[PDB]
Amino acid sequence: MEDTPLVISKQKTEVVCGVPTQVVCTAFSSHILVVVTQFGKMGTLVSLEPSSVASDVSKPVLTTKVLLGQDEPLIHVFAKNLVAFVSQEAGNRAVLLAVAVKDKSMEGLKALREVIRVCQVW
Amino acid sequence: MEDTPLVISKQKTEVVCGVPTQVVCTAFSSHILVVVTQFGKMGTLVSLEPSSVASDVSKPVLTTKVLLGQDEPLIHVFAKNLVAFVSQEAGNRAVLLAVAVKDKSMEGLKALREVIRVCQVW
Repeated sequence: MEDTPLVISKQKTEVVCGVPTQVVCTAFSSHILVVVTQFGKMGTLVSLEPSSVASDVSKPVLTTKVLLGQDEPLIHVFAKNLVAFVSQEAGNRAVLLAVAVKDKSMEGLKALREVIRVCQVW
Repeated sequence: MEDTPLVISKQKTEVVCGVPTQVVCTAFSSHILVVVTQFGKMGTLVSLEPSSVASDVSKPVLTTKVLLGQDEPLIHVFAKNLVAFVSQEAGNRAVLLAVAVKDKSMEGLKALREVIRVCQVW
């Protein structure tokens, strides 16, 4: 059992755009799981995965797929802008995002990235 | 607002059939998220929810969908056996299971269920 890897998680609750929001980040070997929940809802699940290999002069293209919940164009844009930096800083691991945020704005998204940053596990 | 949880989560690490296993259970308004991880992997993502044709078996038969990972028959039977009781007890909430178990066994399955019990959030 020597060298079993630890599954690492960190959470914070913060008021974001006036609304109480809990963020949890959990690091697996292939994925970072990012959970952003308002009003106790699990929300929509979005898979974000690199679809090209990184180089010295390029970041991987990220493809998004809604796995559960409301599949709307805005959620793909929102997920990508929310957690692209997580994938890129975590060795180009994929991200599994559970996001329950009713009122999406660039304001809330930038505030949420800061909370994610506080909950870094990569 | 304090830095305190909005949703309840319980976790436990246990050696199961010789393999250190991390279990985390989190309760959402309409879902229970259960993570069962060995060897640092996120594993297969499986949604489980009470069938709509499923009437008066006091436990509905469950509909299972692999959302991420290998979609093959055995992981569906494993998921049902592992967490049917979660859904039944949780107010028939849906279950989203992330499961990475290297060697499935009757012994292992039963022991895993006891760890999930220790993480009861419903």
